[PDB]
Amino acid sequence: AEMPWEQALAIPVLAHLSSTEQHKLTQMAARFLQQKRLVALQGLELTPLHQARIAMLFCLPVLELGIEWLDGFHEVLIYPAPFGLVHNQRVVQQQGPVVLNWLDIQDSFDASGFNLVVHEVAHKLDTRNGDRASGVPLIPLREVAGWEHDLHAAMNNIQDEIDLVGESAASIDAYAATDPAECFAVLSEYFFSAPELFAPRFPALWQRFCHFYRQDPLARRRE
Ligand SMILES: [Cl-]
Ligand SMILES: [Cl-]
Ligand SMILES: [Zn+2]
Repeated sequence: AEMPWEQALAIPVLAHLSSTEQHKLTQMAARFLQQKRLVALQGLELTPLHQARIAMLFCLPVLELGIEWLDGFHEVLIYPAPFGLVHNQRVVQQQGPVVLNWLDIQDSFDASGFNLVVHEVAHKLDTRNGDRASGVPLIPLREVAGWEHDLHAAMNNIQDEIDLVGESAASIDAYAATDPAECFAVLSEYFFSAPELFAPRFPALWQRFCHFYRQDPLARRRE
């Protein structure tokens, strides 16, 4: 009968939401499931708990933006397992389904920095204008120059760290230095899953993300 929403919420990435935020996320996730299909492929079977959690992850980055920011897709295709040279090629080609895999979704529940759902949502936010993926989501025109400035500076800063300490030890996943679209998506993963690594390191860009997402995940870890 009922979806197991309360249980669904009990995962690390969602653990610091206020009770208000948890109830609002639950309503949006319920609406998500009304409006979009989660299509499990190749024999994968997703339980109501899994379905509920996946919906809530999709809704997290748009909690204060609204479900209409996810209008760029009708379906989500979920493979059991993973199959990013072709990934980024695909990214910069848009109404297509979001494509995920279950192994990476399960990792997306923890508070590690990695979140494939948030990553893919970020790409949809970047292209919501109908524009090609540029690492810049829908923001006022006067801010674009400054956004791109701060984004590209962060990308070079990530490359500098990779050159100094190596890929394995780098503070932000090295994939962020790939290109601006990937930088936005990877830093969006940190914004929600590991804000403590983002905010101190890129204060100007952090402020821009807070204002764009209308959320402050670091402050939320305070009460
Ligand atoms: Cl269940
Ligand atoms: Cl968090
Ligand atoms: Zn990507």
